[PDB]
Amino acid sequence: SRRWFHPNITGVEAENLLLTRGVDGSFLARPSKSNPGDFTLSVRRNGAVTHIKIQNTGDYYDLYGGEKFATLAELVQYYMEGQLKEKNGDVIELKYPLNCADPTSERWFHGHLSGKEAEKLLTEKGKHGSFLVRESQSHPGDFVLSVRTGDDNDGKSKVTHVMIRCQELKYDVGGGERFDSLTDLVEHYKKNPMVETLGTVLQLKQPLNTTRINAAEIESRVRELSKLQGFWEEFETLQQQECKLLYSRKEGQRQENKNKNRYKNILPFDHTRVVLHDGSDYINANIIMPKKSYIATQGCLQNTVNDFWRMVFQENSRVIVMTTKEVERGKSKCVKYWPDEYALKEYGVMRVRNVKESAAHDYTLRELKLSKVGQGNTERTVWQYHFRTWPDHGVPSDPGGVLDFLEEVHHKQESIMDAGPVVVHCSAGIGRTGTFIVIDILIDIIREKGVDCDIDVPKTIQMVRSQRSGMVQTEAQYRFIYMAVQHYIETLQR
Ligand SMILES: CC1(N)CCN(c2nc3[nH]nc(-c4cccc(Cl)c4)c3c(=O)[nH]2)CC1
Repeated sequence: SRRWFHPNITGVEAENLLLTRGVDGSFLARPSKSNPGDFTLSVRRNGAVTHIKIQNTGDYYDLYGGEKFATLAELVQYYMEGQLKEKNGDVIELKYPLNCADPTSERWFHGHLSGKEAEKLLTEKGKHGSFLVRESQSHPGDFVLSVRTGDDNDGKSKVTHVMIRCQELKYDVGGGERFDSLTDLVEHYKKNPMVETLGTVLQLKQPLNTTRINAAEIESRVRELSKLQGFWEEFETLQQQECKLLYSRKEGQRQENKNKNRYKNILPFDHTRVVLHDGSDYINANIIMPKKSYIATQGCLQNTVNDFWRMVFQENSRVIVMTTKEVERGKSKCVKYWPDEYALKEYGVMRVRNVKESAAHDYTLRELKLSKVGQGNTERTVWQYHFRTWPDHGVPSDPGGVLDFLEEVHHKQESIMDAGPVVVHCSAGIGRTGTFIVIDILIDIIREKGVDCDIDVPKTIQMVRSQRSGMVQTEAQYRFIYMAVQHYIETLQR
């Protein structure tokens, strides 16, 4: 599962791997190291290696010659389970994933860690089933499998250390099968746990949590992740978990809804999709939640504007968040679904009325009045916040611009009690849309609790990714999330 992604590798090493231990059809995904949002799909074909470029400017994974996908896993699953081909007839086959042996992108692997900290973190934050793998203390090359077992200083639990000999580029626990990587060793003993001779089972339930910190400790944790980087290693470890999020998207793949998606492969999950009553029922949108919830949808197509306002009306949405311009990178991202100032336009049975626009520095607020065409139908105020400062590529260099944009959107949601979920959307609705939702979630936690409780950015992103595919796209957006939370704390401290 996502073993085909080699995080620490250059192009010269990928050509040697596919030509040495790979056959025709063998493929791997490698990240362009110092080029942001540039990935390469290296496939062996006709004895040579073909490198297909994948660009991610912060909105989607753009595969040259293919389509646009939410994650690399959905990119791989789509061609191993459509088809990819060059501009000149010849087809490219994705057949055999060339597995990676680098464990630095795994949650349980720490490395250069001692039994002092291993037993310490497993005794404080630990829980029955928690485990970790660290570089060996006395045998340079080996590793130690520390497992906590039992209950929830009563002599209840314990920490059993399991030596993992590393010999001949294979990993063994000192008896039996010898695996090609530490991941293969942990995955084998996750299914079939070890049993000590006296009847205790070394079950590897969940990895040890090390990404949760106090919301006042945010300035230090960023300083540790800033340079040796920890930001990159903590993000790639999050990326290695997206293969667990390949859930069914059948409703988005139906022939009745092929044209209702701006990108035919970036589709909503079935278990969280937004269904539309009255009238079809489809719209590329998902329901996000941690109370206050969200709706994350794509940029409206010209044949989905009527469905967009049926969603806002039926779900009783009073706040809309637009995080992209009308046209960016020379291509259309979101059609104009809102009337101009001091005007009214009718979208199907709905009616939107622009009362007054307020042009701020970083965004534009529009006071809209939504109502269905009917006799006793009264309007209700829907506020559209249009963030215009966000650059075409990457993230803004100042979190304060996005910080002021969120707390103002937040206060508009409190002004209405019967309000529903906030509608956040960009181009595909996964990149900036995901970054805005996660930051607001982590901040809504902070403003309610203060600065004396816990926050977990990696767990929050994975929790949101399980509701819509590929939320928070690039590592720049991941780092910007920490900066926005760090910046919100800084204003509360003063
Ligand atoms: C030293 C080191 N090799 C291991 C720890 N480490 C890390 N990086 C992560 N990124 N994302 C997550 C995550 C994903 C889903 C749920 C949860 Cl609770 C966390 C995560 C995580 O657990 N550890 C940094 C690198």
